[PDB]
Amino acid sequence: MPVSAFTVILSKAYPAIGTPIPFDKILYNRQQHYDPRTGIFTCQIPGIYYFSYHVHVKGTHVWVGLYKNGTPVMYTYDEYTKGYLDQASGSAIIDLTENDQVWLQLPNAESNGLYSSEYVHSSFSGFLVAPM
Amino acid sequence: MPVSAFTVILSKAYPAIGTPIPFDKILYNRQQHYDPRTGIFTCQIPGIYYFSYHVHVKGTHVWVGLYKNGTPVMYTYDEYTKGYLDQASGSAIIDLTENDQVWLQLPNAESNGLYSSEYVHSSFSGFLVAPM
Amino acid sequence: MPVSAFTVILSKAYPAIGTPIPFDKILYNRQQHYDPRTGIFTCQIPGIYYFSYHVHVKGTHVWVGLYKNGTPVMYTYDEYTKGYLDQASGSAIIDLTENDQVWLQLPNAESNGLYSSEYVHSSFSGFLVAPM
Ligand SMILES: [Ca+2]
Ligand SMILES: [Ca+2]
Ligand SMILES: [Ca+2]
Ligand SMILES: [Ca+2]
Ligand code: NA
Repeated sequence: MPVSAFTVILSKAYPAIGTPIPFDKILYNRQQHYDPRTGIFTCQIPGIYYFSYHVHVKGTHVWVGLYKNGTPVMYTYDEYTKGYLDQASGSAIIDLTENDQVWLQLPNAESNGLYSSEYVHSSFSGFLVAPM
Repeated sequence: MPVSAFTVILSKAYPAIGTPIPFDKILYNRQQHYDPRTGIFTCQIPGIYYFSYHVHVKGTHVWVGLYKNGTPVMYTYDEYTKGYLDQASGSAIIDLTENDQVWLQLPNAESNGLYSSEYVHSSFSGFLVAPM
Repeated sequence: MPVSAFTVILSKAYPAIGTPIPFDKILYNRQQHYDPRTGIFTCQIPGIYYFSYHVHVKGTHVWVGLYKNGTPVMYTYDEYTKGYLDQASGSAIIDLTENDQVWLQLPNAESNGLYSSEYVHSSFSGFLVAPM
């Protein structure tokens, strides 16, 4: 019965570093547990969730982390070969309680080549696997 | 109780563009909601589904889209560095109703380097997350 | 009611080939269905499971397979462009019965550039989609 899911896309490239990436294009976010203006997902239903993210790389390297309450729980890295775009993904099962927050963020200003556009979709998704 | 899931693999490289990619190798498709001869997934049970795809890149760039009823809902892109294969993935939560169709397709003839073989598996998967 | 999920990370790079990759860093493994010392996941609850893996490539090419009871069911490949790291992912729906085993393994010694570290996470995840 309990349901929570979302898939958001970034319409513009090179988000600011050291802060939640504000994916603004909504593909699905019916329960509104993800906030487009903050780029943060807030848990309302306790349980284990599955998160997945896909980023495109261009201009420079990309180092991105999946954060939980301000702490990085997973890092994904990919290097840019001059003149060629690349794509990198990551995913993880995370146990969440009410008010817990999850988001994506670029920790370092040097590896910030996160690319996205109307035709190249870097995205972020998540959904409740089992209520607990 | 309601169940719907599938994982299919492409046995040959470079599928035709502008049409559903016919993944022919079945890993799982018990409910038969995915059609190997059309490469189209048809919803029989309303609800939110999670789709995931993984493609290998070789020969030229790859631009692939996840389509819903003839309209692209997500694009994944990756460029081919001469002499080196690459791998790109994408995924999304999609709300579906009975008779809705979902598939993967290469929109452009110029970015059609979708590679696959008996030992390098480009795949397509999907499963019901929550009945509605 | 039935629940089974896990997400593990490899703390060191270049695991031994021809044997299960022993992901040692636990992100989630409450049901303990995955064994860190063997790198093998053993099914205790029959049903269809979804597995996902993400590897980073460095030094040489990477050819990795998702195995079920000693047989490869899916292969992912990615080539290393000298001086540039790459990232490759794969996923699949697998029907499992009690005592069935699933794991990741590098079949060939020539394509063993599987990289991982404290800041670059190659991971392996899986969870029960539907009990059967
Ligand atoms: Ca590339
Ligand atoms: Ca590559
Ligand atoms: Ca790269
Ligand atoms: Ca590359
Ligand atoms: Na990649």
